[PDB]
Amino acid sequence: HMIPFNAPPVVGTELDYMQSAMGSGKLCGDGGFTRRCQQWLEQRFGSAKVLLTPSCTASLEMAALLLDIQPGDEVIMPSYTFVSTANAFVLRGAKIVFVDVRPDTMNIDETLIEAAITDKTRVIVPVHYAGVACEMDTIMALAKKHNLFVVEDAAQGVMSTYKGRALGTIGHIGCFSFHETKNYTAGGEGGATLINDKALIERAEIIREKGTNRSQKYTWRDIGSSYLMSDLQAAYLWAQLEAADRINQQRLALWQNYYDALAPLAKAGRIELPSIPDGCVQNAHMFYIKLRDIDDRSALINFLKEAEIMAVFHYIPLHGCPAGEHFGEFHGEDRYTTKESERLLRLPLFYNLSPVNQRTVIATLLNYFS
Amino acid sequence: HMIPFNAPPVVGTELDYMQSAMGSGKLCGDGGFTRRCQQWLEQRFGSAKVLLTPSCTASLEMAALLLDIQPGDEVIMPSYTFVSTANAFVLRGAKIVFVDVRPDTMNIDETLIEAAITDKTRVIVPVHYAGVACEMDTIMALAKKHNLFVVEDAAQGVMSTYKGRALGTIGHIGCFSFHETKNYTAGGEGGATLINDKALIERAEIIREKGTNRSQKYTWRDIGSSYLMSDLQAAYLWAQLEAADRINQQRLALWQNYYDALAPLAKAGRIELPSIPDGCVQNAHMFYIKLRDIDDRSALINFLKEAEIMAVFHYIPLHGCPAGEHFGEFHGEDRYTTKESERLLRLPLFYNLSPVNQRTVIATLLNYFS
Ligand SMILES: Cc1ncc(COP(=O)(O)O)c(/C=N/[C@@H]2[C@H](O)[C@@H](O)[C@@H](OP(=O)(O)OP(=O)(O)OC[C@H]3O[C@@H](n4cc(C)c(=O)[nH]c4=O)C[C@@H]3O)O[C@@H]2C)c1O
Ligand SMILES: Cc1ncc(COP(=O)(O)O)c(/C=N/[C@@H]2[C@H](O)[C@@H](O)[C@@H](OP(=O)(O)OP(=O)(O)OC[C@H]3O[C@@H](n4cc(C)c(=O)[nH]c4=O)C[C@@H]3O)O[C@@H]2C)c1O
Repeated sequence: HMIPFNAPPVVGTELDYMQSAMGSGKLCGDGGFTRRCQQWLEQRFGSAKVLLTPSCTASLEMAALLLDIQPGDEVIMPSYTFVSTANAFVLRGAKIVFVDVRPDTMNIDETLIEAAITDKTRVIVPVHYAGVACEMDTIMALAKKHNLFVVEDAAQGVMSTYKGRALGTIGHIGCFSFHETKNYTAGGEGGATLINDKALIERAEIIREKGTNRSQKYTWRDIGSSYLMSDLQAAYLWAQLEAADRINQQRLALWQNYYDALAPLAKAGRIELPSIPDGCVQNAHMFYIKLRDIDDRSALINFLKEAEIMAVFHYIPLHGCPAGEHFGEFHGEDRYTTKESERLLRLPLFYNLSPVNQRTVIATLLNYFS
Repeated sequence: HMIPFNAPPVVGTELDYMQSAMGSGKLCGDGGFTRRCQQWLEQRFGSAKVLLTPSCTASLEMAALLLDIQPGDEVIMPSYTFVSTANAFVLRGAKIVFVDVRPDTMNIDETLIEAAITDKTRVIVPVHYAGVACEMDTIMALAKKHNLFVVEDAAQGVMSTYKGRALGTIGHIGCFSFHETKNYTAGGEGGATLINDKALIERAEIIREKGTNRSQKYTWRDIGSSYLMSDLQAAYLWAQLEAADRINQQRLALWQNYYDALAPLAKAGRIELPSIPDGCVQNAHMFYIKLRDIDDRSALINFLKEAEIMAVFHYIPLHGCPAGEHFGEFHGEDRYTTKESERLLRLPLFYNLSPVNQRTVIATLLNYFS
């Protein structure tokens, strides 16, 4: 019926690898395919240790756990992000300090961060929105200056780079998602924790396995959780990593079709297209546009629904939310976060999106704008 | 080469159900197979709300979250259990209070619980060891008298009952595991939270969905996590639930082979076999035997290894573990927990264990004992 906003990536090989996993008699976490995926991720992206988890949320929770977040500790992050980015730390008793976005990338504004730092700050968590890297050199410098840890929420950033560097690998800890909505999926749910700070590796491994030294009599040695994805899901993921470049190249092609078709409307000021800072290489996770305001956006959404095409808005700013006024505080003026969140619209974009269907989406779009 | 202690259940239909899930274009949590599994569990076992999670550990954590565990709260549980039963509550700041097991079932001794209660106590979490029920009528009466929640750790108990009631459906909250070592697996990892106290359902659903509302704009409404298993895993589990009785019956037959073969050695006092209290219906999750002591057990373990047969001990008592001395306290005397844990040996038992290999195992056992 409808052209969907998203469909999980399907390469065609997942079933064979999964079959193989089932044949091996090991399906729980940390099996052969889990290990191969971690190896793949470690070597290709350049991280000392990668650990596959049930979700990026779990990886984020794990980072907070690793960094020993205490009640009262302050964690700086955008208000324009997914709930999990905040919950992971609130779960540890953190106070969330929100910082406004830069409107060009919808990323945390690296220039507004230092002003929000206090003697209580212990972590900053940049979010690489749409797989477009935050201004990390600046952010890493600030963090060295104020003795802060950096946890990358690189959920959307698998295959993206910043100045040649793989996203998720530039901070003490990085986090990936393999949710069905991402560029790569582990059978529908999944994440990875990237432990880039070598000093944290020992404990990371222990808390991943329920606080035991299972990777080694094993016994209760620390807090932890079951931060393992099934090896069945890892087999699925392994199939997709085998096609990492094929998927990425196709998504980028689709992304550029959108850009080429909508560029004239942008040069006329009717809309805005995404910005990709110099030195940042994206992975085409998302193609968003900015309408004039929420009414403009709502009208387009309805026009597209009439055309059996599903387009979608994204984050509701966390700080304005019930839990957000309670668990956090917005530092400075909300100049862009709420406004920009209300004009941002995401277009159908996924690996298996047919050329004919993308043309349909595009023709319908060019129709709305006149 | 070796006859293993365990192999994940393979029914033969899992591939087809998973193909269907992949064919549907929905693989993330809370898709069709997740809903069907929850329906099956709710109706067959009689629980108001069942929610599939990435692990029993996740379910235990969710339970701790639901019950609003605060730092200083005391939670009573056996020391003879898996680390997660404790970690889930320690994560919330609970102090763990350990109570000795009754040796016949290795379950928490229901008569030793009240002596451990203080004004700080808020939860007791009985563990149904080997899928054999704790003395639940007594424990629930006890908990009602003192206004305590009961969280069942029923990880090993899918298909077991207590006086006609499905294990996991009795306490305010129950927890299942669908890990590869269990009787039913969701592709290697998985769990379920059973919300039997209807009053907890509303919040349960919100916590489960990253602290948001799925009346489906949605927004940040509470703390929570990503307590979703992928629908791919749910498809696998659904296949296994379709063969729930066949699997259970096959395990029970294998179990009885062990009991029948080893009974004479037990009547001679050389070993002890498991006890199943009246009113308890087990699910043949495990067949353990008790040797005279740890040296006897090690000798038998090595003898079997020689025979290319893998037999295995189980929990190391949490109260004696590094983390356990720090996060918890053993109330009273350790009369049975440590002693009994050291003579207990678990025998190869899994759905796809061939009769010929079981005969080999039994024969090797009868050989060791003379
Ligand atoms: C930085 C960051 N950190 C962490 C994680 C977590 O990773 P893990 O899951 O692996 O643990 C993520 C991933 N989030 C993705 C999607 O980006 C997210 O949008 C949402 O996707 P959905 O399943 O809901 O479907 P959809 O088509 O993306 O939208 C469907 C409708 O929901 C409306 N909506 C949406 C949002 C977001 C919101 O706030 N408020 C809101 O009303 C818009 C639509 O009409 O959930 C996913 C996991 C992340 O980006
Ligand atoms: C009440 C309860 N609550 C919660 C949960 C968690 O649920 P989820 O996983 O679903 O999230 C569980 C599940 N536990 C099972 C198994 O019961 C458990 O044995 C263990 O199994 P393994 O994967 O490790 O393999 P194995 O063959 O069972 O043993 C392997 C060797 O390790 C040695 N060993 C073992 C233990 C236990 C220990 O402490 N110390 C130790 O040195 C014994 C062997 O030689 O872990 C599983 C998840 C549970 O029972």
